[PDB]
Amino acid sequence: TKRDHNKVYNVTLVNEERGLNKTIRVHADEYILDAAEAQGIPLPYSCRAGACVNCAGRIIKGTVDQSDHSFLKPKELDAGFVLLCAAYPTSDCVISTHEEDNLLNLA
Ligand code: FES
Repeated sequence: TKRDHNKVYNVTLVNEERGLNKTIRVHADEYILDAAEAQGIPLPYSCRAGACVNCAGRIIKGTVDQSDHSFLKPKELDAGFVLLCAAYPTSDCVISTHEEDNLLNLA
């Protein structure tokens, strides 16, 4: 899938419990975690391969593409959950971080 590098989105990472609210620039062909790391923002992660839930976030605003290989169900995707290690922005976004436990609780 061709994703264009010079297309750049404003990705606001938010965590109310922790008082996090930081907006970074993320290229269309870059995973959100990898951008946050390049720009000095630590986010939770474990496998970094799309194959766990440790890096889970949840979309508040906008859109993302979750990589096909990611181990998220369509139901979970439809609920707004994202694995940031393996997701590309497709719009200016607001995403709440540290959403592992809420993903695990999704019925
Ligand atoms: S860190 Fe395992 S899915 Fe992202």
